[PDB]
Amino acid sequence: AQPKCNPNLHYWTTQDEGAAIGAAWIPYFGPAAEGIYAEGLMHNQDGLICGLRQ
Repeated sequence: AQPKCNPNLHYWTTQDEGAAIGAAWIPYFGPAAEGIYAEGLMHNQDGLICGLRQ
């Protein structure tokens, strides 16, 4: 399992939910603020994740 180094990713199952990609030059406010910002608490996270451990 992971080494417990993820940010939040509590709104998206787990997969990179805005973990720097945007999948449409939109990682800026794509799945990070495409209505997500409404979270106004933390759901607007990114999703760094070490990937395994580093």
